[PDB]
Amino acid sequence: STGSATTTPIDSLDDAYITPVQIGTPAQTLNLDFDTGSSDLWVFSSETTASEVDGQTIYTPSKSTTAKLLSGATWSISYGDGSSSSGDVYTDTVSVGGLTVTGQAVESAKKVSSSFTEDSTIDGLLGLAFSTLNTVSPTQQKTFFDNAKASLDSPVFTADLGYHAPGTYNFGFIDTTAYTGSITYTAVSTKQGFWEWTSTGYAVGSGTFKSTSIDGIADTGTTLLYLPATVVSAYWAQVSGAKSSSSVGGYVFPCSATLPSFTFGVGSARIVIPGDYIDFGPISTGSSSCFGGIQSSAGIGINIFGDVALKAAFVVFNGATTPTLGFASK
Ligand SMILES: CC(C)CN(C[C@@H](O)[C@H](Cc1ccccc1)NC(=O)O[C@H]1CO[C@H]2OCC[C@H]21)S(=O)(=O)c1ccc(N)cc1
Ligand code: NA
Repeated sequence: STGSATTTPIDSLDDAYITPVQIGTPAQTLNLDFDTGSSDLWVFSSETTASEVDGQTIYTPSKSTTAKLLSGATWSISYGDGSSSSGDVYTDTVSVGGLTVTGQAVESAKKVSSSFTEDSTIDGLLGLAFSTLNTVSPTQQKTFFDNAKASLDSPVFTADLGYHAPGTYNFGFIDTTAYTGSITYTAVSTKQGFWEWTSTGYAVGSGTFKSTSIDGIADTGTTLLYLPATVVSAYWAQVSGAKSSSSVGGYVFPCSATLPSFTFGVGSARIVIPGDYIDFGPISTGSSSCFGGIQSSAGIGINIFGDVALKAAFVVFNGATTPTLGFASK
């Protein structure tokens, strides 16, 4: 089997991407944030505290003839941005772009934190990291991809995110028209539960390539590119007027500035992020200062190849017995 679904930016700056997901019988369609850096599929629901719902579409398990409460199971998750959610667990039928999994664990939120409430465009998360990170207790549950994998034509999914435009998540096949050149594959460590890999280095603009190992995670759920402070300082030093602002929480730059590209290495191959992918718009409404899309990972504990990096590539998440990651230009 295969599936193919379009993913759409939530706003004009690509602050996140949402993908429609059919849950239950009859289908209830929710727009979920596909997140290769976490492993829970959770949704706003009829069980979510009423004051914490503000415009999201909810899943109502009592209206799904295929839903079954998973006895004794609860979940509770805390994310890198300080947000959180928690609740109980149903199994139900879940379809993405024509690919159907029966008995998928659907984590129904009883509580969500303020950031989730305040974002009316995201109805929940669909985690695509490794199932070892799933938070369901006392019996850990599998991701949508893990449940689907054996049925897929090939045990892979691909992310093809657009810059200020929709893109595509495919399951079970590689669309050879979606990229140029070849796909270069690179080793993955699953020891932290992430699609963790080692980039071979970077270049800024037209500068020469610096060979240096950068360990980080391929994360569709993170908006920006978070890298070591040395790398980030070298990038912003090439942007006239850019500065790190402790009040804003990162590097900012004059909104009209010409941003250089940023290149990262995948083995001997190179992925070039165009400069305008690095522009996240005014720091506050009406400001002449803009927020940068490459920021220091100091304090995170891990480097994150988020959407700023991934949207410059066609990315293969290869779930073979020994997982690997593939990157192609496009
Ligand atoms: C989309 C959000 C709901 C989650 N985010 C991305 C997500 O992939 C993070 C990415 C992530 C990963 C590690 C450290 C920080 C952030 N994963 C994460 O927090 O996973 C949690 C699952 O349980 C815990 O065990 C693993 C980490 C925890 S996020 O971290 O909040 C985030 C979102 C946007 C940006 N620009 C930066 C970070
Ligand atoms: Na394309």
